[PDB]
Amino acid sequence: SHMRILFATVSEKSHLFTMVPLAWSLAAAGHEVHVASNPALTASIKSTGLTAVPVGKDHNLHEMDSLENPLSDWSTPELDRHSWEQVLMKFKVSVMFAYQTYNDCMVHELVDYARHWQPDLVIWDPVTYAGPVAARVVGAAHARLLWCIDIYAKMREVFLARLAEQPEERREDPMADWLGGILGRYGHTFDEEVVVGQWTIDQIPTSLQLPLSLRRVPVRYLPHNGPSEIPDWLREAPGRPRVVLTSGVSARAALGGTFMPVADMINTLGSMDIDVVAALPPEEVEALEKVPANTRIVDFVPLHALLPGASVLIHHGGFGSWGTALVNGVPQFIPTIRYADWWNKGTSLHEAGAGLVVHASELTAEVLRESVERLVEDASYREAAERLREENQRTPTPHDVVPVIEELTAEHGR
Amino acid sequence: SHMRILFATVSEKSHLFTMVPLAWSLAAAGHEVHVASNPALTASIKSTGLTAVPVGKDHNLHEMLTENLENPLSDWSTPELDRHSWEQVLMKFKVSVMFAYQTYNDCMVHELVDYARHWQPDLVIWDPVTYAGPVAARVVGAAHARLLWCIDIYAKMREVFLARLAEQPEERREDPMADWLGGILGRYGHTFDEEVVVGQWTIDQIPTSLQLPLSLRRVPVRYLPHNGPSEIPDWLREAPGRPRVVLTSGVSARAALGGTFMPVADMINTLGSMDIDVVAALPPEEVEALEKVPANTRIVDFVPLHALLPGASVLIHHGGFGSWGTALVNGVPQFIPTIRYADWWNKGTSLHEAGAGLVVHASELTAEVLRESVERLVEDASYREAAERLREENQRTPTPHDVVPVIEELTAEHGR
Ligand SMILES: O=c1ccn([C@@H]2O[C@H](COP(=O)(O)OP(=O)(O)O)[C@@H](O)[C@H]2O)c(=O)[nH]1
Ligand SMILES: O=c1ccn([C@@H]2O[C@H](COP(=O)(O)OP(=O)(O)O)[C@@H](O)[C@H]2O)c(=O)[nH]1
Repeated sequence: SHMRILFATVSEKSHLFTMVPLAWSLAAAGHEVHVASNPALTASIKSTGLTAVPVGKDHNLHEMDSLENPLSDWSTPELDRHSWEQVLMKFKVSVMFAYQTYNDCMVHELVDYARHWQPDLVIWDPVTYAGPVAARVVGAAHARLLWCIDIYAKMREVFLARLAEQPEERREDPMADWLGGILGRYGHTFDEEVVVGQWTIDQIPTSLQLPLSLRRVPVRYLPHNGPSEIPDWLREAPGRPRVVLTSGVSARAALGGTFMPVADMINTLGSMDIDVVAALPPEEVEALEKVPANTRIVDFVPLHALLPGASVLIHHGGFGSWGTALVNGVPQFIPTIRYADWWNKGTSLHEAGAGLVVHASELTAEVLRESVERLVEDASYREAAERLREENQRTPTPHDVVPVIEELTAEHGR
Repeated sequence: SHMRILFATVSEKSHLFTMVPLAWSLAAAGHEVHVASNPALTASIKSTGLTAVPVGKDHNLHEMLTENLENPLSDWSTPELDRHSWEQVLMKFKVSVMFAYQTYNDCMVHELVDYARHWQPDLVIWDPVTYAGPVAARVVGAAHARLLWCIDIYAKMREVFLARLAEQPEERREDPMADWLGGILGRYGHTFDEEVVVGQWTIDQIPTSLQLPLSLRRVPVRYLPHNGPSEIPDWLREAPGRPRVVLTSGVSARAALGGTFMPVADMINTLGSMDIDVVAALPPEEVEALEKVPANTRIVDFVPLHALLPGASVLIHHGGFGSWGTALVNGVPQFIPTIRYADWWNKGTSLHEAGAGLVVHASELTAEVLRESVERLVEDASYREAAERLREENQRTPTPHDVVPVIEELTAEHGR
């Protein structure tokens, strides 16, 4: 029964943190769990309590005004919106620009480590395609662990439907060329399961997730927001609506610097009859004249500690914020762009009546003020958020899915 | 069913690390887990992935220990009726309460009670000398249980104490633990109960065969190594070529054995003359006071014992649970030169009697004993065989995962 389990993620702390509860659930059941990424992530892994395995070298994706253009927009992965050439082009661009940059810097070293350590199971972040390659080379079972509304597997479904419509001579697959190429050098074939896993462990509540033909194991999202301590000032319950605003390095590197500044956001919120807590990086802190009387500025505060009894979370649609607000039943305001699943994170809540999404480009002082007022005053938002909270709470925990993962590993692995 | 669970530990990283797998098992089942200690431990807690709650102020225990560890009154290694008059066992409780338990706990107990009042945990899980924990629990009606890294000399010495107490006339009955903890509880309007001394139940990481039998509700749990923040270095891939021998000296080793006995530099030189591969984990001051490094020896600041000990032949250490337990789950024979401090001697003796390892008093350690002991643990296969039986015993114990529902049921039974 006792397994070696290799977690693999691209070098994003935000992605890593989504994997920590499941990793610990498996370790707590007696399995050995190692987490592999590029050296830049080693320090972050080590502060999760989990054993880090540095692999390969660091990449230049972070250096490479905003990241929204039609070819990077996977927010509406629908047949009706994709000709063959459109979906093919999306796979070509995503493979060349994102997936290869994230993964090629470490894939061979990951295959090597897998050969040495011989994991029974590899659990991979959904864009960490180095993971299933390494698994397949050593015959390990492997599964995606999702932080995402599954635009990746859904766009792939669209892609395969269009591929099947093409004459044989015009059939082309950038994912098969890339991953099949690497697998070929180790004497292995490509299979579609290297793209979507042998199964999918999904932290997204079923009602908000795109329906797909996958072996799907739902698991409850449990907040992990990185290294955290409870400050003294949390004891003071607020006395009026508490509104939390997070801008990270994700926010800035992707939204750019072209839209409404955080300084204007603070000033708007500073005029309102609310308590404001703003988690800001040191550059956006300095670039800021006066701090309003109703506002506290922090470098970091643990969202899981802060969001109980909060009224609103304002953020860009990353899963840590989205999920932590969701489990606390806090309405969310998501001014964002069509990058990764961020727009879907916003629209899913918008359609459910649990929060508000707006395009970052349309954000003004008036929209900010009115949106916050609406999420505080209109009780239908809290009620819809509370239904989603309850849906998450009905989902089996990491603990509960451990035996399922054990059985699936026995079935699919060597 | 969803619980708030407060872990409480004295500010020792070695103690904290023993609690991490159970804490994560409970978090993985959907419960909220916070870990409280003095501010000095905050950084250590944060690197476990668990949420830290700094409480109270730091204490001076380490300064008072170094400025003054093994004497008859601090020796709880043989907690037996036959070796304790009333006056002997009373004196042991008086000194341990005044010197160790109060120093560790009084600096944070009131702030811990305050936090418990605010947060309202359903359950408090406490390190076995962190008596602030059960006080805070009792004040808010939380269920509470000890989580043991120790051969349970604490509860066994208490049993001896209570047997002798019962033999005294009622006017001569005196209990330093009841005075101390009952005093604090009294200020919050609560009574003392014996369950604040041994918990409502005991979650025990020591294999049953090596643990002292007691009148406790006992929940055995498998020890899973956690050795602090860790990564796998490249040089581990190289399987060894000859017996690998690992030596740890920590700041526990130094502060408690500190400077009467065979120096670490002499230990390195002895091992340096043998046909072995040596890895020595040493603090930065031990490293400086060292002329040459032998050819067969690698010196590290830190290396994860869970990664290092598979295939290793011997671990040499002072009897701390992290080392003991991690060697045990890897079936690695142990050589334990140590003193009668905490349960360290029992950690050594337990393995010695089982034929799985060797213990010697630190004061008797020479180059010849070191060399001969290592040779014996490498060459005589009966050591590996006995170690392997203990490994198998641990492996038959239910995991943290498996005991989660037991802890849930016990909390429902005993709590609010
Ligand atoms: O003050 C803060 C800032 C961030 N976070 C969490 O830390 C992680 C980082 O997420 P994000 O997507 O913002 O990316 P980052 O730029 O922090 O890498 C997520 O769990 C956030 O919700 C938090 O708990 N408190
Ligand atoms: O190189 C090292 C040094 C220590 N440890 C572990 O770190 C923890 C703390 O060490 P110890 O019990 O020696 O006491 P300390 O010296 O840290 O007080 C235990 O799990 C040890 O077994 C380890 O894995 N590798």
